[PDB]
Amino acid sequence: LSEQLKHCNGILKELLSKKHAAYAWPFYKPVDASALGLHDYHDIIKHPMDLSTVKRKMENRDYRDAQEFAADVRLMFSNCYKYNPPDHDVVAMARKLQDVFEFRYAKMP
Ligand SMILES: CC(=O)Nc1cccc(-c2ccc3c(c2)[C@H](NC(=O)OC(C)C)C[C@H](C)N3C(C)=O)c1
Repeated sequence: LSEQLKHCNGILKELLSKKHAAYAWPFYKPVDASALGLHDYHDIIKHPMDLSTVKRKMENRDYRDAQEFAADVRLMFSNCYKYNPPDHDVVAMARKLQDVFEFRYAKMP
């Protein structure tokens, strides 16, 4: 639906908003494997995702439907939980940001 995609665009705006920045910030941009010294990141995560890539896709009208947008947002969180140890700080942040997402996605018309 154009209405579902519009609902998604709203969710995206909310994910990027400054009020979530204390836990959204690790997800704003792509994981820089070099800069973080993570030599195995790209071996383990075959399909990186981040919110700036989601934003670009949205702006370019690449999502044909809401399901595609959700897939990308969940992919971002799934990569986080797959790559990192379960007691990593970034995992708790992921879960907090995912809750912001999933609540709003469940209310899509
Ligand atoms: C916008 C901006 O400059 N952004 C930025 C800056 C520095 C690091 C990261 C950044 C990016 C991604 C991630 C991490 C950091 C995590 N390491 C870490 O200190 O995280 C918490 C303890 C905070 C590692 C992990 C690979 N990760 C994710 C999301 O799976 C992002």
